[PDB]
Amino acid sequence: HSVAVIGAPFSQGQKRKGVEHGPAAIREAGLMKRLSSLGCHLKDFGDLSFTPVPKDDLYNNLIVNPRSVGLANQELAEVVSRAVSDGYSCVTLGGDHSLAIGTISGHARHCPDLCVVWVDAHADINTPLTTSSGNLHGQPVSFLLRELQDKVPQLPGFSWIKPCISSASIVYIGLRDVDPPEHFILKNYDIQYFSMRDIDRLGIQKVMERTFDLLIGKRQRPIHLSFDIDAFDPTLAPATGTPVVGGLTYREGMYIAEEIHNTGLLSALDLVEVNPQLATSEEEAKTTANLAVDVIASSFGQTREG
Amino acid sequence: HSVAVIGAPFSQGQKRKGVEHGPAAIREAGLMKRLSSLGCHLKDFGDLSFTPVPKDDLYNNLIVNPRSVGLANQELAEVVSRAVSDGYSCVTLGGDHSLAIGTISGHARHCPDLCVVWVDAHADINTPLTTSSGNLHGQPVSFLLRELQDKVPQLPGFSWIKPCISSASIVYIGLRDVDPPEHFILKNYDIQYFSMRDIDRLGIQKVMERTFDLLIGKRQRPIHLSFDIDAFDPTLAPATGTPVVGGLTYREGMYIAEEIHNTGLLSALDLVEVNPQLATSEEEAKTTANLAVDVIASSFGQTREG
Amino acid sequence: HSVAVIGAPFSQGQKRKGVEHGPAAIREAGLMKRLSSLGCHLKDFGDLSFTPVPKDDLYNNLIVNPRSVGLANQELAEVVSRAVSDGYSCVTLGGDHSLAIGTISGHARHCPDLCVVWVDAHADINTPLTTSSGNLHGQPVSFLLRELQDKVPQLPGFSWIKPCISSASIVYIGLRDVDPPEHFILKNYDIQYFSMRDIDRLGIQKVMERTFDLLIGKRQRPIHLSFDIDAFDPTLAPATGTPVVGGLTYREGMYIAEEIHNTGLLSALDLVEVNPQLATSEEEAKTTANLAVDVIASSFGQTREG
Ligand SMILES: N[C@@](CCCC[B-](O)(O)O)(C(=O)O)C1CCN(Cc2ccc(Cl)cc2)CC1
Ligand SMILES: N[C@@](CCCC[B-](O)(O)O)(C(=O)O)C1CCN(Cc2ccc(Cl)cc2)CC1
Ligand SMILES: N[C@@](CCCC[B-](O)(O)O)(C(=O)O)C1CCN(Cc2ccc(Cl)cc2)CC1
Ligand SMILES: [Mn+2]
Ligand SMILES: [Mn+2]
Ligand SMILES: [Mn+2]
Ligand SMILES: [Mn+2]
Ligand SMILES: [Mn+2]
Ligand SMILES: [Mn+2]
Repeated sequence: HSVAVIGAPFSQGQKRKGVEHGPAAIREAGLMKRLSSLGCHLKDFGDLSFTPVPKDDLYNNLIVNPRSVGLANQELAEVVSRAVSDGYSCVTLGGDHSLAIGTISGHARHCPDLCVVWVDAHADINTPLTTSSGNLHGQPVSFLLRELQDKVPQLPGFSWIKPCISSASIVYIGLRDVDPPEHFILKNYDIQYFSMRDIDRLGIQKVMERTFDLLIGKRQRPIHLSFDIDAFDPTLAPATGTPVVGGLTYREGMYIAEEIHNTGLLSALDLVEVNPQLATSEEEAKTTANLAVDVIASSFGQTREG
Repeated sequence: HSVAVIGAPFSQGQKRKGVEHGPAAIREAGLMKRLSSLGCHLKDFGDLSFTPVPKDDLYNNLIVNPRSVGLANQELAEVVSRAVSDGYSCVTLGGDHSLAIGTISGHARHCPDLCVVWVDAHADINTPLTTSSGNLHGQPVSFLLRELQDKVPQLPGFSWIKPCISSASIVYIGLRDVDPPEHFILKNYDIQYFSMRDIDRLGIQKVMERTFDLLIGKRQRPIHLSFDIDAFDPTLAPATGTPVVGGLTYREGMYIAEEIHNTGLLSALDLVEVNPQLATSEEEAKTTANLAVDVIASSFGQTREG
Repeated sequence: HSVAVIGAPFSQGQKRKGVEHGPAAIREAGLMKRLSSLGCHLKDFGDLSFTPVPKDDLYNNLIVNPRSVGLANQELAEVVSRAVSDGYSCVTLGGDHSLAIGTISGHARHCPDLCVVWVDAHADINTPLTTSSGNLHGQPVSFLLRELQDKVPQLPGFSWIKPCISSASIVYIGLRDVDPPEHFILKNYDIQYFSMRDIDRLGIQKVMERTFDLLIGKRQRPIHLSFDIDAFDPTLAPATGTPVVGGLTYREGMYIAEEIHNTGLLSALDLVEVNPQLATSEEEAKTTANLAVDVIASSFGQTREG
């Protein structure tokens, strides 16, 4: 079992400085040793340097850094595509969540039947026509879903993207801050999700059962886990750009990762939105990065029973 | 759609200074905008000024401020009754919990078949003969329950109260600090409650299901939600006079409020016992008031899924 | 009902200074009054003074303080035996968890069909041949289980010990930090446990039901509750030597204790590993000691409903 680790220091998917230091903070929290201890054979690609784009003006007076986010994701997809083809399970460290455009596109290139577990306080499914922020980290799913493309206009730097996934192939877990147009999109296309409310009702065990039943109940498929650290309650993960009260507990996050591992199907994992500069202290920064390592390690087989 | 907001800066139901600043703190946390955004048509009655009573001596060498609490509740009942009769759902901001004597009486003046969901760490059902503190905020239910009246002596200032609400018409949620005579009363009159222990066992979904079955399982009834902020764990709501460890989680509180909304029957809501002066910091004060706004907003339709 | 309180300041079962002050901190947090209030007739044995052993060198260049731990446990066992035979339910305040060798041996001396509920983040079942720390507080179960005895070598000071528990007679609750050799031992001897993961899945109510089914499902047996404070999440019990994130909530801890009380079979209780010196503040120390008093009180009948 080989694991590739890729640092993707994206910040241009949003407006708050510092999320580009996420990958280093996660490494400093001891990621590599933890993965080695589980018996992972590791390839560290280091932190990628993405090619900047000159004069990357607003798109339609609203969407920020479209060409930069586009090109960085194109380059990221290439590295992800290569690593999977060489047989690595791919861990990408963020960086803001717009990089899921790149990792999922790269992952899907040769594994078009992949499925997605998107763990997040947010749906990240605004389109360029519904976003109220202009921040691409709140739009990545819209570029990836096949059924939505008639409603997603073409952004500069995005033409290389071929929507690779059906709306029945993504399940959300932990949603509690959803824009009305996203709610419309989720219902209109029958996209399955388990909000914090669904977790309160069902418990995390049944949520995972039903998640896997929806996605792999009929056939084995490579799993893409896109994990936004803000899925966790801000008391546990404060160092992040859009914290929302009432998130996953520590145990719930571990349980999710444990079940991901137990399928035997994890093929790629994003760990995004850790922003050490948004912590009010270095303990808060470190606790967030430490939590990130716990998720990744649990996702690759670390247990709570030895 | 119409919602009335009434500030009741009640402190004489207890002895700790500052709870009378509860309504202002909740307003400053943005209550009105939150209600407006949900589509509530709003009438703000402002903060009431209650008529003082001269020489309001202890009753029986124990019960404090009886006439002041009695008259203030009489005046509050008049305002609530008027607002409910004009078609408003009535939100009352406290202030200590003795004001539920006024809001429930006033509410019942219009809607006599109302039922009550009492969310609280405490039962608040001591009588003047059982109270060990003399504080009327730990007695209000005793003046309201029809089955108890012959064990409830007549206090000065209380003669206007005609308690018409049956013991089968109130359900408690969150109880963990119950005085022995209150335990006796709950058992002797077969009053239903879900303690923190019951929540631990059943989970909050089943608790709400069973609550509504008991209250509205046979017929539709207007619901009075009397929500003591101290139902929440002290970590989440520190700014309150009688905090008790082991309370509701944030998610549990939201879920209760959501189920209240989903009945379509909410006719009045109390949000009581926020005391900004008991916070160790402005942050603890603001988090408590923000939490109060979350409960109220969720009770009137705010969701965690957009 | 009669309860004996025994202070056991031991701290030679591990390497961190200050756990020997655990009993005084628990007493100072109001233990005796809380117990009196429940109707417990109390005998206070005070804090025992254990006979020191000179030149108590490492065993096999690894195991620390063996004769000291051996002798202190012999002396503790005598006191527990005497108290149980004289009709007391026995509360032993620690002190590190190696003293369970003594309390369980003393208890089993005249109640040989006793069963054990071990509430702990850890399995405490390393042997002198598997421990990586040499600390006896992480080995006590190995000296107590009949089935393990041919693989547990003879330590100086330990010859008085006669293993008094079959592997089907102990159930663990709360495990999240288990050494691989301990995991091997647990599976190899089919010792039943409920990890934090099991609690996440089943809920604490089902965990307790199944716990009692296994232990007392066919016959009534005296119950020995060995409660390591570190079973609780570190946010609730920070003053302890080996904290592990993702522990029991406050409510879960109370629920365990309530269910122990509800069997009517509790015969002895250990409350171990409170180390007030490990708190970063006096507040952190007191909250840990207060939590310890809450467990003990709930185990002898304190309720959350009056
Ligand atoms: N839905 C979001 C949040 C996206 C977060 C992206 B992620 O990747 O961390 O899930 C988007 O930008 O599209 C926002 C949309 C609406 N805004 C509301 C808001 C914006 C600014 C302020 Cl000051 C207060 C409130 C915040 C959430
Ligand atoms: N049951 C109470 C508390 C009710 C709180 C009212 B509410 O509205 O906040 O639910 C009452 O005054 O009737 C009290 C009755 C008993 N006392 C016990 C006590 C009093 C003082 C102290 Cl310092 C320590 C303990 C505290 C609770
Ligand atoms: N299993 C333990 C801990 C048992 C704790 C006993 B108790 O009573 O508090 O449950 C043992 O000493 O046997 C240890 C075994 C392994 N070590 C790992 C470790 C040791 C030292 C350091 Cl600095 C970092 C990690 C710590 C736990
Ligand atoms: Mn997010
Ligand atoms: Mn996201
Ligand atoms: Mn209360
Ligand atoms: Mn109250
Ligand atoms: Mn232990
Ligand atoms: Mn332990």
